Amino acid sequence: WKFNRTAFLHQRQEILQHVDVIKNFSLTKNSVRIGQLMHYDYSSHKYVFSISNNFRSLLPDVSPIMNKHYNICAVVGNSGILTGSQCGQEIDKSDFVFRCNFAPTEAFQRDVGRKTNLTTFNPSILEKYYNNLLTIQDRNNFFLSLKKLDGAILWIPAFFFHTSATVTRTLVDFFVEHRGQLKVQLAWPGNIMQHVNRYWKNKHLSPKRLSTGILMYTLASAICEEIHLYGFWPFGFDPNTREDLPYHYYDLPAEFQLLYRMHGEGLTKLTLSHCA
Amino acid sequence: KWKFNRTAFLHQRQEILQHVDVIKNFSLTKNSVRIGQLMHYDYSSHKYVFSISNNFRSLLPDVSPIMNKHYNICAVVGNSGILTGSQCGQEIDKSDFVFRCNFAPTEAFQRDVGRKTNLTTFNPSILEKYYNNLLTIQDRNNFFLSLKKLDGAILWIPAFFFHTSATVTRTLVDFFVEHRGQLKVQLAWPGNIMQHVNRYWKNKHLSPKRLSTGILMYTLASAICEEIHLYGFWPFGFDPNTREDLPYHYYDLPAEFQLLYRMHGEGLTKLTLSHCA
Ligand SMILES: *[C@@H]1O[C@H](CO)[C@@H](O[C@@H]2O[C@H](CO)[C@@H](O[C@@H]3O[C@H](CO[C@H]4O[C@H](CO)[C@@H](O)[C@H](O)[C@@H]4O)[C@@H](O)[C@H](O)[C@@H]3O)[C@H](O)[C@H]2NC(C)=O)[C@H](O)[C@H]1NC(C)=O
Ligand SMILES: *[C@@H]1O[C@H](CO[C@@H]2O[C@@H](C)[C@@H](O)[C@@H](O)[C@@H]2O)[C@@H](O[C@@H]2O[C@H](CO)[C@@H](O[C@@H]3O[C@H](CO)[C@@H](O)[C@H](O)[C@@H]3O)[C@H](O)[C@H]2NC(C)=O)[C@H](O)[C@H]1NC(C)=O
Ligand SMILES: *[C@@H]1O[C@H](CO)[C@@H](O[C@@H]2O[C@H](CO)[C@@H](O)[C@H](O)[C@H]2NC(C)=O)[C@H](O)[C@H]1NC(C)=O
Ligand SMILES: *[C@@H]1O[C@H](CO)[C@@H](O[C@@H]2O[C@H](CO)[C@@H](O)[C@H](O)[C@H]2NC(C)=O)[C@H](O)[C@H]1NC(C)=O
Ligand SMILES: *[C@@H]1O[C@H](CO)[C@@H](O[C@@H]2O[C@H](CO)[C@@H](O)[C@H](O)[C@H]2NC(C)=O)[C@H](O)[C@H]1NC(C)=O
Ligand SMILES: *[C@@H]1O[C@H](CO)[C@@H](O[C@@H]2O[C@H](CO)[C@@H](O)[C@H](O)[C@H]2NC(C)=O)[C@H](O)[C@H]1NC(C)=O
Ligand SMILES: *[C@@H]1O[C@H](CO)[C@@H](O[C@@H]2O[C@H](CO)[C@@H](O)[C@H](O)[C@H]2NC(C)=O)[C@H](O)[C@H]1NC(C)=O
Ligand SMILES: *[C@@H]1O[C@H](CO)[C@@H](O)[C@H](O)[C@H]1NC(C)=O
Repeated sequence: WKFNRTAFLHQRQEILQHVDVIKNFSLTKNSVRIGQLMHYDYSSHKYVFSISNNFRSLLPDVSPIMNKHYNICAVVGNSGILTGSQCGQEIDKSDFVFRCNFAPTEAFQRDVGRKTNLTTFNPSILEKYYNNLLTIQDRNNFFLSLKKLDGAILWIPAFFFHTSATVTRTLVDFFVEHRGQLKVQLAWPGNIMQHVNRYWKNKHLSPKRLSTGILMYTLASAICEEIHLYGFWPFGFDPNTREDLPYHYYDLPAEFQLLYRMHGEGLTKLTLSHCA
Repeated sequence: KWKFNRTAFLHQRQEILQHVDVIKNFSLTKNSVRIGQLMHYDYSSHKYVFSISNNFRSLLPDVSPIMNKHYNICAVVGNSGILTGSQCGQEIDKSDFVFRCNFAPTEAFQRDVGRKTNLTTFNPSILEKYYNNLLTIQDRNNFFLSLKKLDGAILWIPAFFFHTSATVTRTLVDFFVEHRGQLKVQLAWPGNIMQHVNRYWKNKHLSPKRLSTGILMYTLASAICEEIHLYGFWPFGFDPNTREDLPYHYYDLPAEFQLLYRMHGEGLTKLTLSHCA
């Protein structure tokens, strides 16, 4: 695989033509009004969410990625293809590492690495893994997870699904209460998937719901000189051994075809094999 | 026929108020909680908590809404189907002060239940069941319109009875902060009070792991009413005079009712189980 820097910078210019990535990355204090009604990107337009004093107080003053430039970025998905890959060292060598859905690293360091600079957080994760922060034990566990992220950006898409509404109110309340006690940088994208989906429409990727991986590649494109993908592999067998794989390392086929095409054209390095 | 025994009632009142500080228990107040304080739920495992936000606290009253209030005749109106066809409306509205349970509707049922409302209770689960969690403009407007019709009534919201109220409390709180100043409704939010209430009534032979909103209502009423009349308390699905079937609720626990019937017997209160004059 050889990196084609000119093709990549060209892809970047095309992306930024269709998506104002720095702006789209997160709402800012002055980009919303108290009382404003947000709609949900992937839900009926009739669903709304009112912006409280408190939600707004949790937004950044300027985009967390304004004037940031990193040389090598790793974007790490959650496929089982990472299990036994020993990609840990190669991933941690990167200048900036994106991860998906609050994925765990402590017990998987050798394969996925421990360095984290941005991680995505669907608010449904409170419900599934932290019991809606209903007990002291859960509130402490959540606090502790967030402390381990140090100064990483936590990218919370609250306005994708209307089913994230009630949990958004629990998160917001938790973050206000613990204001000043965490170095984690919150980022809250608004209604951005129409604009993101337009760029990728012209590259014949269609689907109902664009994946977090393609979305990550899109952000990464604005701030990384060179993107390497790890853990993107939708199928439940290994591509070299053909032995079975766990669906996720810690236990869509249209998207992956596209990334493999891009790997072919030297835009990015998709890694599907053991590292060391 | 029923005769009011005023001396027996005033005796019951003095006994209640000796064991329950009703005026205090009625609602938390701004200065009675701290931002960050963890509330527990009276009828749930002690492990469940709710943190008091800036916003929750801003919605509490500065003093108890029933401090130094005294009414002559109080009606306490439950929701049993026994009210259907009863024409109790006029007798209920004649009262000086009317308590109602669980945001019960009156517009379509005036002749039987009355229209006058001075306090109504509100389990926050009602947002999920009838207002779709305030998720749409239509639901937010419907809720706003219901609250506007209560004018200056107290809305008594027991947020800390069941842990399953937690998420919907956060939706209410947010709704009320957003609409601050636009409603004359007087919010009241009782804290952890059922230990103290249930202990007075333990010695009167009523046990349960959940006390009923009606007994709770009688307890509050006792602190501010000279004479209490109960309407719509009747747990069974048949009429006591005709024996024909009844809807469970007029708008569609047996231990508690036994107790209220005993009290009716002793002239403390008038339980009404029949058509009104
Ligand atoms: C609802 O009304 C209640 C009165 O019916 C309020 O209860 C009072 O609340 C205060 C503040 O929490 C308590 O003050 C404490 O007093 C005890 C004294 O020991 C007592 O132990 C039990 C009480 O259950 C009993 O044996 C005697 O009352 C004893 O005197 C101290 O340990 C504390 O430091 C503190 O000063 C009152 O004791 C308490 N009264 C009763 C009868 O329990 C209650 O706070 C109200 N709740 C709300 C939300 O308004
Ligand atoms: C940004 O990163 C690029 C590319 O870095 C390369 O690939 C990464 C994924 C990692 O594996 C890196 O370890 C690896 O360097 C950097 O460009 C590279 O710079 C180095 C010099 O530091 C170049 O190597 C030299 O080449 C000359 C002539 O061929 C030799 O005489 C030298 O001894 C030495 O080997 C290399 O050509 C160049 N690589 C590419 C693909 O262009 C870049 O330095 C870095 N920038 C910053 C500011 O960090
Ligand atoms: C995401 O960026 C898009 C694209 O730049 C923004 O869409 C523009 O919004 C402006 C308002 O400032 C419109 O007048 C432009 O016509 C839009 N341009 C395009 C190409 O659609 C959008 O505001 C951004 N969304 C967020 C949440 O930041
Ligand atoms: C990207 O994230 C990692 C956190 O995982 C940052 O690396 C840490 O930097 C601190 C502060 O100097 C060190 O004390 C830690 O030992 C580093 N941890 C690891 C795991 O390497 C890194 O600095 C961040 N980089 C950028 C550009 O934000
Ligand atoms: C009203 O109720 C009171 C209290 O229950 C009655 O007064 C008691 O009457 C009994 C006789 O059955 C006496 O032995 C008690 O000493 C009285 N109690 C007190 C505290 O004085 C009263 O009789 C009732 N009135 C009516 C009309 O039934
Ligand atoms: C409290 O209300 C009662 C009930 O209406 C009042 O006493 C009654 O007064 C009416 C008419 O004024 C009479 O027809 C009843 O026969 C009375 N009943 C009894 C048992 O005395 C009482 O005066 C009211 N007190 C107030 C307004 O202070
Ligand atoms: C109890 O509630 C009713 C409202 O349900 C109050 O009665 C209203 O009072 C206003 C202003 O005094 C009148 O203009 C309305 O016509 C009355 N409505 C009804 C239905 O009677 C009553 O004042 C309240 N009682 C209190 C606070 O003691
Ligand atoms: C990528 O670089 C090659 C040289 O490797 C160049 O000729 C080509 O035009 C670039 N872009 C595309 C789209 O192939």
